[PDB]
Amino acid sequence: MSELSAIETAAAIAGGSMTALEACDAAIARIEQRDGPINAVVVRDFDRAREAAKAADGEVAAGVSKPLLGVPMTIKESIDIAGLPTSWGFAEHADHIATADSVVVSRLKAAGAVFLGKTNIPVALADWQSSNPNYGRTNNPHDLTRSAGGSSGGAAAALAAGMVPLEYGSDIGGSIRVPAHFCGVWGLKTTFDAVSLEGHYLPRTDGARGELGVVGPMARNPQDLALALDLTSRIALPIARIDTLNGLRILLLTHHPRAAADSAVVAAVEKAAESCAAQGAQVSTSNADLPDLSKLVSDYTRMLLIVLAQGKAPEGTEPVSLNAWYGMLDDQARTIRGFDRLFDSFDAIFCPVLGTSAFPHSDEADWGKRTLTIDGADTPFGSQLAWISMATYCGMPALSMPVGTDANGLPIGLQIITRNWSDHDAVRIGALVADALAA
Repeated sequence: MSELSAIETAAAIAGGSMTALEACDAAIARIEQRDGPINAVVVRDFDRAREAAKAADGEVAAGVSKPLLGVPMTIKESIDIAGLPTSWGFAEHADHIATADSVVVSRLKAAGAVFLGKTNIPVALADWQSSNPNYGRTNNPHDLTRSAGGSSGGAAAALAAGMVPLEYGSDIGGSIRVPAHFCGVWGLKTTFDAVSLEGHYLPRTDGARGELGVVGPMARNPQDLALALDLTSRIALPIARIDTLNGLRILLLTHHPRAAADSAVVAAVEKAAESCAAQGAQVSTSNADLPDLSKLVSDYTRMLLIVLAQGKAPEGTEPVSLNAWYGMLDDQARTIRGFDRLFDSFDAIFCPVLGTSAFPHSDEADWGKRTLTIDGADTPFGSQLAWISMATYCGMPALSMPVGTDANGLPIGLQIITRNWSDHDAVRIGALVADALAA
C-alpha cells in the first residue's frame, strides 16, 4: 500500500506523468491481484469506468483540469451510482438498480473522479463487520481472520490494501470511524447535516434516515480527506484555524463509564496525546463542563433504535408518540449545548474509536450474544457503542486516524472530536498528530 494518493494521481495526470486511462487501469489491476482474499470491491463497473477515464483524458488534452480529474475511486455500496445495484446487503434488494447518481457521487464525478465500483457492507448497515448473502464477507487486510470493520468495512479494506486512493462511507453507529480504525486508514465522520444524504436511500425508496447519520470520506492520508470534504459539502465549510500543536487544548478521555478499553488501545491514545504535549499542547484529563457520558449513551441508544425502526413498534408494544419524540429532540439539543460549552475550553477531544482492535469474525447475528476480549476477560460487545456516541448524538465531526498497532499487529485508531462545523480542524489536528508521532 505505498500507493499514490488521490491528489498525487490527479497531479500526475495534470503534468502528464501518466494518463487517466493508465491510472484507471492500474487500480483495476491492483483490485484483481489483491482482492481475492479480501473481498472488499464487490460491485465492479470496469468497462464503464474505462470509457470514463478515456473521456477524462480527452478533457486534459483540451486544457481542462479539475482537482480529481481522472482519479479512480470506489464508494460504499449503500450510496447510489446510476446503473449499479444498491442492496444494503439484503437478498431481497440485490437486483435493485439505482437510477440516479447520489449527490456525493455527482459532486465527485463533477470534480472529475472515476468510479470503478462499490465496496462491501453488512446487512442493513447494522454491524461492525461487512458480510451479507449477496457478496459475502470482507476480511481485514492486516489479518484475514479478523473483521474489516463495519458498516463501511469494504471501503476501509480497499483503502488499506492500496487498491484505490479515495473512498466515501456512512456513519450512524461508528460505521466510518470503526472500519478506519480496524484497517489502519483515515475516516472522517462529518458534522451532522454538512454533506447531503441524497442517494443514501433505503433500497427501493427515496427516503434517507434524517437523524444522527452522516456521510464522509475515507483515505490513506488527511490531505485527501480535506479535499474530498471541500468537494462534497453542500456549502463551503470553515477553513482550519489551527496551524500548530503549540497551545492546542486537548481533552483526553481514556475512561468511559459505559465501556472498557483494552490496555493497548488506552496506551496508544495516551501516547498520541503525550506527543502533542511534547510539541506544546496542553492536555487535560477531566473537566466540569463535560456532559454526563452515561446519560448520553442511553439517550443516543433510545433515539437510534427509534430511527432504525422508523418509529414502528412490535405488536403488543405501543409506538413512541410524536410528542415524546419531539421531547427527545429537545433532550438532544440540550446535550449539544453542553458540548458547545465544553468546546469553549477545548480545541479537541482525544479518545478511543473502540475499546478493541479488529476482532475475529463472528457468525452471531445478535450483539447481546457476542463478547469482546479486553485485557484477558470477556466483556459485552454492545457496550462499545459508548465510544462513538458523543459525536453521532451531538453532531460533532470526528476523525478516526491510525496511531499504532497492538501486540498482534492489528491497527489501533485515535478518535479526534472537534466542534460542530470545524471538520477541517479535525483533519488538520490529525495531520499534526501524525507529524508529532513521527517525531
